[PDB]
Parts: sequence; structure tokens; C-alpha cells
Amino acid sequence: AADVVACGRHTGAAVGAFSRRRGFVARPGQVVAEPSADGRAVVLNVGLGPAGSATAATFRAAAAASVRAVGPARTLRLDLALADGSGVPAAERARAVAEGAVLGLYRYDEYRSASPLAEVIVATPERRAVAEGLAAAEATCLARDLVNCPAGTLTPPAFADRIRELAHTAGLDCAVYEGAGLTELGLTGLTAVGRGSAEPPRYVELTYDPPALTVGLVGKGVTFDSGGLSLKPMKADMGGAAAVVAALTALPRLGLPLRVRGHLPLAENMPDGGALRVGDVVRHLDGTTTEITHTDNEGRVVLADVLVRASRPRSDLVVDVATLTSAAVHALGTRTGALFTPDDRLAQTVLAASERAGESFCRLPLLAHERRNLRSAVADRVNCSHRHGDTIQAALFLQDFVAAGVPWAHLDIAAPAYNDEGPYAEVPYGGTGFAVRTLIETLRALSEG
Amino acid sequence: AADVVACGRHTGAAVGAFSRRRGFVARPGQVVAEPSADGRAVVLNVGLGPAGSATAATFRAAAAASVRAVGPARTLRLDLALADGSGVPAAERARAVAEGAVLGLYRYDEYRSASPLAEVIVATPERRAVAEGLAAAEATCLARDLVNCPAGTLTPPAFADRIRELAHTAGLDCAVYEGAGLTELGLTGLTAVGRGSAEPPRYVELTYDPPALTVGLVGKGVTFDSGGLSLKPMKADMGGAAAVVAALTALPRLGLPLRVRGHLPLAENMPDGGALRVGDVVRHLDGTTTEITHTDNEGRVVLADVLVRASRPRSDLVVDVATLTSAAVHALGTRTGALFTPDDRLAQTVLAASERAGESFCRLPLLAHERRNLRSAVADRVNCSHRHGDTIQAALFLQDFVAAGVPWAHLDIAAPAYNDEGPYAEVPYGGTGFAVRTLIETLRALSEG
Amino acid sequence: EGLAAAEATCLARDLVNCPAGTLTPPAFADRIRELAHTAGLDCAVYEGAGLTELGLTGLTAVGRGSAEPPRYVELTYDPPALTVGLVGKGVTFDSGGLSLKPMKADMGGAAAVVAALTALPRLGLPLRVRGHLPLAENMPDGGALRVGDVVRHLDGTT
Ligand SMILES: [Cl-]
Ligand SMILES: [Cl-]
Repeated sequence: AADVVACGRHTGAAVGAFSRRRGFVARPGQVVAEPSADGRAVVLNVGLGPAGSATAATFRAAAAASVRAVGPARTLRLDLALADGSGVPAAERARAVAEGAVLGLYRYDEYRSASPLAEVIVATPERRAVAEGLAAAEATCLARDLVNCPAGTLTPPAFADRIRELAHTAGLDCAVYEGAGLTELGLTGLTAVGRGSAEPPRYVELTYDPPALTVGLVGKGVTFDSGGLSLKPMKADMGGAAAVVAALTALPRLGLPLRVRGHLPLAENMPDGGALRVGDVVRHLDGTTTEITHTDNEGRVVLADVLVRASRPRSDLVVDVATLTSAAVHALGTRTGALFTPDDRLAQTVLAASERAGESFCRLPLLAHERRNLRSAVADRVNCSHRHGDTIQAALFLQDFVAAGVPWAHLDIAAPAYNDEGPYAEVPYGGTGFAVRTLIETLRALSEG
Repeated sequence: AADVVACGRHTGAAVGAFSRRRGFVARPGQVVAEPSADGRAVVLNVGLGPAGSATAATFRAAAAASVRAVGPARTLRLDLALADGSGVPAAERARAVAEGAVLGLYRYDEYRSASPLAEVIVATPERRAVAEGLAAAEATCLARDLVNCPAGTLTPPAFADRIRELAHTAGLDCAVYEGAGLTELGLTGLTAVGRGSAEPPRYVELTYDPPALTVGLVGKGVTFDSGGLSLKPMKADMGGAAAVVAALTALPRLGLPLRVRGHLPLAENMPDGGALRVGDVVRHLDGTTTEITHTDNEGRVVLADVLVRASRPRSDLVVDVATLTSAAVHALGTRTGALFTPDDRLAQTVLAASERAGESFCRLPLLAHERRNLRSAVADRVNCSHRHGDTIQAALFLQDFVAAGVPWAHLDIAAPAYNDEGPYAEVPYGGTGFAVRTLIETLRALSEG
Repeated sequence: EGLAAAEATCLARDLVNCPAGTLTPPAFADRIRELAHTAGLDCAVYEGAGLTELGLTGLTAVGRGSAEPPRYVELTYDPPALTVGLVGKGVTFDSGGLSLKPMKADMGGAAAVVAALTALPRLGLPLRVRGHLPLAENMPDGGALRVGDVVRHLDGTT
């Protein structure tokens, strides 16, 4: 038997006298606990708001609120997806409730010294949708764990080792490049940025090959970013690599008819007697040059050569994900990512995917007039203009390295990848796993078309 | 006879040997001067780039480059709009060339102590288009003059006087509110913000009533902003009011079948023994309250009551224009404005209008999750969260004051209203008149539908 | 005369413009050696133990944080009755060290001295001129010069 049962209630739905006396008015995520009818167990009444305004995000948030209110129970049954009357179809309700339950239960206690809850059950006939939601949420929590991991544990070599182990679990193809084998690939930005650190850099390629469409995902894996010699105005700057790895791990379970390759440059950015210097010039894999005008804009320099490699003459589409710029957050706020692409059809695909996933993105323009801020007196471009517009300038910088004719999108997720404000809804303090579920929904949509 | 004739040349078009020897390759805006065939005058060869890639902006920029290269000539004939072969229709070429000529000739020398050019002629059969372009550019230059004017000359009372004089020129209806007559309107934000200054505030309503659609335009007219007691991290913070006034002055010439009302709060924000204090609460015209948490976010507080008045139970649509937030510029850069509206159809109308005008805007989202950053411990809202996302938060703040059911758009033009980098194309250093031409094109489109 | 003076100026411009990753102290010493060879200016490059022997304590202390080792170069034009010594600061990259700045152009003095010396054989001045060129990077590092450290100089002062 369930120790606790969570009942979804839209505004106007009947609850008992005790629930009314406690102030239950079905506000989204409001929870009031009471004894079960027979007095042997617990019932949670959980608000879903007005039936007419409810979305999948309402259900996701209500499930997370339910799991947070479980107390010392061993078993919890969520009946939330059985609540009908909203416009959210049964399968969408089931998927969202399953996701919210896993996301809301997430804890990162690995590094504390010194959970009665053994089973969460989602009630619904939509078993496929439950499975899909659990898998998406489990992938999100993998990314959360990677971001939360101290940089001393998750070094570039350790991260490469972890990716290899994850790949083995579905027999994703995995190649790890290190030392002389890495030098051979000509990823000059990665090796230049990574050299100051005592930890050597790594490059990992991770392939799902279950198709007619091949998608390349590029994820920024800076495991610790101190700003280098220039300083910042630090373990979470591998959030892009975390999102890409996690999305790839979810694909074998979903069984999408789509080939997907992950490209993952891993490094630390540290000050040191041998660190990358202001004024240095990097000669990239495509023969073009970048002048290092600020060592804290290292991400774009690392990604450059990987985008050349990923788009070389073959992937039909390349998507990069990176915690790239701080300028983004000033106008967009802390919970919204930035999307760049020249392809309007790809923009709509990514944006609709983010809406299904409950993740907030804003498309920003690849402004031609900001290219003047890439100009260098010495090299082909700079990595920092010291002027306003760095979020757009970084996107334009990356665009230079994507081979002619290859559709491309760039996701700048610096702010929403790490929550330094309190927990809310299904999102914890700290590493969030932001963009995992957007990526999965994007890949699902691309596989259909 | 013309002392100078400017000839438009697309890439591949024939020029003489001298022009080739000087390096003329028809780059957009490249100018090479040479003797006329008879040796009595001057010819400018002016680049228009590849015929296939040329836009109206190409023509606007080429015309501005031509006028800058005139030397001591008394008369200039631009033949640029006669260049065909691009996809830009003849009327669009003529309008753009006329605009670029006026915009490129602009100078603000009123305050220097101690122009042989008497006539600029645009050659084309499209005389209506030339007239339209000259009028749009003349309105833009009016806004440039107002922004460039020292704050000691353009005080709130002086600005109100200037608007009255401008209105008289077409018999636009004009009402100026001051002193006790101003107090009666209940524009509490304007009177609170304006009180520290020795200059009293003004409120001006300016109406074009030549229609079935009535549009309200609200323009922020802070003639000098010191930041108040809180300080800034200053004469150009009336760029929104300048744009609105200038757009209104252009309507009688164009003769649009559309009623348009301008609403213009004018004030200085100064530190003083009687200045607005951090912690003060403003009770607005709609009965709601705002807590002043930072005196440098005064614009939104001034606009609040005017939006109540402008949308009160009647205008079919309200558009506000304001140099509102500095956060905008960090990710968008210095040459792009921010557009906010909940109405997708209105967004497309404004964006297409800006494209016709050659002005850069980016639509940003009214993010529901940023409303939590409007919360106050004392009042209904704050004017500053001290958190990231202020550009979005300011838009949400303003949205609160627009009456239910009234379509609304907000243009945040803080960065592109004043060019503190060098002149380029048709844009000078200093006051730019940004958004005048977007507003005119928006009103044209609305009048058709 | 004008072409030669301007060509020397442009040599200095090239050295200053060169990225610090290319123009390291060892690379700069190599370039000076090659320039000297072109007129047979006498050139001595001091490195490692040979450098330590000269007792240029300030140079070795400042230069130690960097992965790049310091160099000291003496470059002599000896075509005279007057002998002039030119000393040029050759910090090829200055990060500020551990204290930080409030960076490749801090070898402009060494560049000017080297370039002036290269112009003398063409002009044929009846004057002996010696260049003295300490070359190093100033970097933060676990082994970098510390605030509070004391340098004992070649003259015994601190
Ligand atoms: Cl970067
Ligand atoms: Cl404001």
C-alpha cells in the first residue's frame, strides 16, 4: 500500500472540510496533507490551478511539490496525471508528472558526511509516456550531478573516464583523445587554453548510431574556469558538455531513428607560469587566427576548432551548447537561455522543443553590424572586444568556424545552467541540467521529419 | 549646373581609367571623385556593391557617403536612384537616397562660435518617394537636434514651449500642463521624480486628427538624468519624447488616415535636499503603489501614470518609446533597440516597419518568471530588483499600467538613441533620432490596415 | 639616412607587435643574435648557468615565475675615443605578477635599443656602442616572486 497518495485538484474541485479549513484553494503547487479516509495513511491535495490555464509545466511543478511534501513515507503514489478537464492530453500529463517527480526528488549529498522513500509510482494508463518522462528526467539529473561535482573530482581526465563508462552502458561509440593523439587533431584552441592547468585537456567523441539524418552536438567542457591570467569580473562552466553527454545517454532508451555525434572538448582555465597570455595568437584548424585579448573568453576559443572538425566535408546539422557569456544574463535574467541560428526553420524547431520541455529560451539575432567588434589589429579576429554586445559577438565568432552550407544553432546557457538563487518548482539550488530536455525534444522532432 | 554629380555603380559596372587606377571596385559607400568628361565639374563614382545583394539600406548609406564627399561644391545631383539591376524597386531607391542625403548632411553647430552647399537634387521620376524620404529624414533630424541640445537650453519648460511651436506649424492640437493644472492630472510618478530639480516638470499632449483607428504614443522626456540621490553606475534620456514629437510632426505632410495622440512627460532627475528618496512610495493614478528602491530607475516611474491615462476607458493601441535601461545594451550591443509586446501581430508590424526604415530592433519576451523580481516588501512593486534582467523587468513593470484589453508595445532605445562611437553610414556622432522612421513606417502600416 | 632610420624604427615596431608567445625571452635572444650576424655586431647571449654567473639577481628573481627562462644579451658596435652603453628593458610579457596590474609591449625599450644598434653599421659612426638587454616574462605562478621578498643586487645593496 502507498503510505502517501497525491491527488491533483483544479480550482473548484471538491476537497474535505479539513482541507478547506487549512486554506486549500488549489493554487498551482499548493500542498495540504491530511489523513486518508480509513485513517491508516496520508493524502496530499495538490493544486493544479484553473483547468483552463493549466499546462504541462503545471503538472511538472505539482509533481515536484508532491515529492517534497512526502515526509518520512516509504511509498508515494502520484494520481496527478488522472486529473482531466484541462487541455493537457493524458500522455502529456503522464510524461510531465513522471519528470517532475524525479526532478523534485533530486538531491546531491555525495560530499556530506553522515531517504526512507523507496518507491514513487505514477498512476496512469499512459505507461509509454511515464517511461519517456522518467528517462528524460534521469538524463537531466545526470547532468546535474556532473555540474555539482567538485572540479577536483571532475577534472578533464576524470570527466573523459566518466563519459567512457557512460558510453559503455549502451555501447555508444566513444573515442577519448589525450596527449600526442589529441595534438594530432589540431584543436589548437583547446590545447592553448588548457595548458596553464596542471590537469591535461581531453577531447571526447561520443556517437549514437542505432537513418538519413546525422546531427552533431558540440558541448563546452571547461571543468574549472578561474578566468586565467586576465581574471573574472567556476566549476559550472562544463554545463554544455554535461547537457550533451546526458542527452546522448537518453537516446538508446528512446530508440530514435537518428544518428547523433557528441563532440566534447574538456579543459581547465588556470593562471600559471605557462598559461595562455593576453596578446597570444591561436592558429585554428581552418587556418584562421584569433588574438587573445581577454583570457576569460576562453570558451569560444576552445569551441572554434571543434566546430571546424564537426562540420568538415557528414553531419546534416550542428548544434553547440555552452555556458558562454555573462552579458546574456543582464537583459534576459537568470532563467532564460539564448538561441542563435541563421535558419528560421531550425529556430522554430528548437523553440517549440523548449516549450514542450518547460525550458525558457529567447532567440537573439546574428547582427551583421556586431561583426565589426570582432576586428583585430594583428589576427583575423579577437576573442573579446571590451565593448557591449559580447553575447552576440560570441555567436558571430563561433559562426565563422561552421563550414559553409551546414545548418547550425548555438545555445548560450550560462545563467540557467546553475541556480544560485533558491530552489523552485522542479529546479534545485546548484546544477540544473538545463537544456538536456530541450535537446532531447529537438532530436525527437528532427528524427520525425 | 551641378558642381558635383554622384553616379551609383554596382560591382562590374564600367568606370573610367582614372577611377580604376584609384582602386574603385564599387564597395558599398566607396567614393572616388574625378573630373567630369568636359573638365568643368566633378563626378563621384559611388559603390553600391553587387546588384543581387543590394538593399534600401545600401542606397541610404551610399547617399550619405556621397554628401560627405562633396567638398566645397554649391550644388550636388545624386543620380544613385537611377541605378537599376538590384531587386530594390525604383520608388524604394528614391526614398532611401533622399533620406540618406538629408541624414548624411546633418550637422549640429548651434553652439560653436565662428556650408557652401545650397542645393542637393535627387534625380528620379519617383517624386512622391523623394518627398516621403525628405520628410522622414527631416523629422529624424528634428529629433537629433532635440537630443543634441544642451540640457540647460532644453529644460522641461523650454521643451514644452518648443513642442507648442512645432504643433502650431500644422495645427496639431497641443495642451501643455504645468503647476496646479499638472497636479490635477494625478501623474504622481512625474511630479515625484521631477521635484528635486530647480526646473519644474511639464506634461504635453500633442494630437494629429486629420479615421476608425486611434493610436497613442508615449515618449519618455527626461531632459537631464543625473541618477538622483542613488547616482548612476545624461542629456539624451529624452530620446523617446524626441522620437514621438518628431514622428507626430511628419504626419500632416504624409496625410495618413489615422488619429495619433502623443503623451509626453518632461522632467529633470536631480539630487537635492527635496529630491525623491530611496524607500519612498509612489501612489499612482490607478491606485497601485511603487517602492523607490533606486532613484536611477526613474523613467518607468514617470511613464506609469501616463500609460494609465493613455489607455483609460479611446485609443485602439498604445506604443511607448523610452531610453529606459542600460541592461539592454550588454547583450544587444549599441545599435539595436529592444521591442516588447504580448501581441504577435503588432510585433510583426513594428519589426517589418523597422526593416523598411533600416533601424535594428530585437523582440524580447515578457517573461512571466521575471515578475517575481518586481515584488516589494512594502508596496505593490519595486522600481529596481538589483538583480539581472532589468530590461525585461522594466517592460513587465510598464505592462501593469496598460488598461486591460488594450494592445501595447514598448520600445527600449537607450543605446541606439545616442552614438558615442564614431559616425558611420547615415548616422552621426551624438543624437541619432533613432526610432523616428520606425514609428512613421509603423503608423503607415497601421493606417492601411 | 632617412630610409635606414625608418627601417630601424619598423624593426622595433615588428618586435613590439609580435605576440608574446612567439617573442619569448629565448626567441628574442635568438632574433638579436641573427640581427647581430647581419653586420657582425659582437653578440653574447647568457642563459642558464652562464647567466647565473653574472649576478643579475633582479632579472633572475623577476623571471622565475614564468615557464620561459630569462636571457641576457650584450650587443656591441665597434667600428673611437667615446664608448656609449645603452640599456633596454626587455620584459616580453608582463602580467603584473602576483600583485596584478591596475602586456606584450613592455619590451619596447629593448626593441628601441636593438633597432638603434642595427642602424649604426650603415651610418658608420665613429663611436663604440654597447647594448645591454635583460629579457624575461613577469608571470604569476607557484614559484613567482613574492611581495616582501628581498633582492640582493650585484652591488651588494638590497
Ligand atoms: Cl567565451
Ligand atoms: Cl527606468
